[PDB]
Amino acid sequence: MFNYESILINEDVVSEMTIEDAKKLKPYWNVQIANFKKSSKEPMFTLLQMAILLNKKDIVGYLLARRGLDINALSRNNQTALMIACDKKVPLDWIEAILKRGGDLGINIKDDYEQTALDKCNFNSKAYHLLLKYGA
Amino acid sequence: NYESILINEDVVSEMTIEDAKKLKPYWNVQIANFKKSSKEPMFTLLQMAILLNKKDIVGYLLARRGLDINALSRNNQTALMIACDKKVPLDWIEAILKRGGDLGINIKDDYEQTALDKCNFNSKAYHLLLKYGA
Repeated sequence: MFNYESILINEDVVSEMTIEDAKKLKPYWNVQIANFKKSSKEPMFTLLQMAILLNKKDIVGYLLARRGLDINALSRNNQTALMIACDKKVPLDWIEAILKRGGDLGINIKDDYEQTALDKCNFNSKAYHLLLKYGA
Repeated sequence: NYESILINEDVVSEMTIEDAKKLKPYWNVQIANFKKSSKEPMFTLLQMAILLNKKDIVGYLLARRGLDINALSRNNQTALMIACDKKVPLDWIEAILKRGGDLGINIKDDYEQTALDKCNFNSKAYHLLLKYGA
C-alpha cells in the first residue's frame, strides 16, 4: 500500500496477514511490495517471497495455487521464491510445491552474487537432491 | 565455544526424530548456533528446531517429559520467547504454554524483553499470552 510514498508493507503487516488479505492484493501478486523495517523504504520482496521468509504456511499454500502468479518473479536483488526457500531451509514439501508449480523453469536463475538455488542448498542435503530431480 | 558440543543450522536442518532421540542427555543444553554467529553454542535443540521451522522435531520434543520447557538460551531466551518472536503457528505457542511455558511467561531476556513484548500488538498470540498471565 501507499506508505512512505511507495508500494511498501513490512514484516509486521505480513506476519498478521490472512488468506483474505492475500486475495485482496491480487493486482500485486507479481510486484515487489515488502521489506523489513530495519532496511531502506523501497520494496524488496513479493508477497510469496515474504510469506516464505516469515513461514506463513497458509499464505504460501494459497499463493502457489493461484492462476496468474509468477512463481519465478525476482526480488529487487534478483532472487526467486525457490532461492529464498532453499537459503532459509524451509520444509522440503514447500520446495517441492514451488518446483512442481513452475519454479523448475527458473532453476538456473542467478542472483546479484552469481548464486543459483542449488548453490544455496548445503552439500548432500535433501534439498540438493530434490533440485537435481527437477533439472538443477 | 568448543566444536565438541556445537551443532550448526546445517546439522539441525537435516535432523530427524531418530537424531533428537539420541540427543536426550543434551535436551536442556545450549548446543546450537548459526554459522554466521559465534562458534559458542546459543540455543537448545527445541529452540533451534523452532527457529528453523522443523515441525516434526518441535512436535516430538514438546511431548517429552525429561525436557525443561523453560531452559534458557545463552542470551536468556525461552522456547516461548523465540516462538512468539518468530510468529510460529498459534498451536505451538499454546502447546508450549500448556507444557509449563506459562510458569516462565514473565522471564526477561538480556534486552529486558518478555515473550509478550516479542508478540505483535493485538495478535492472536498476544491475547493467548494474556490468558496465561502475561
